[PDB]
Amino acid sequence: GLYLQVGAFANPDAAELLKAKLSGVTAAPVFISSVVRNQQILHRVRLGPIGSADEVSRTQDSIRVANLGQPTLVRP
Repeated sequence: GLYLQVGAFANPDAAELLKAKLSGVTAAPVFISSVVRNQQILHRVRLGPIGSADEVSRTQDSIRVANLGQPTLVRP
């Protein structure tokens, strides 16, 4: 499956907020993957697995319509 990342935040409330908003625009699973980067925690907001490239493109479109960020492909 294919995955998108929509934002990455130092503040977990901001990541959780984006996750909640994304649930209103896609049916794909939305999740936070938190990692240590540059001596801090980075909370990455991701969605997937998406079953096709065409669904990825339409999901990117929906995220932009909702003004929720710049969705980019990622490989966990």
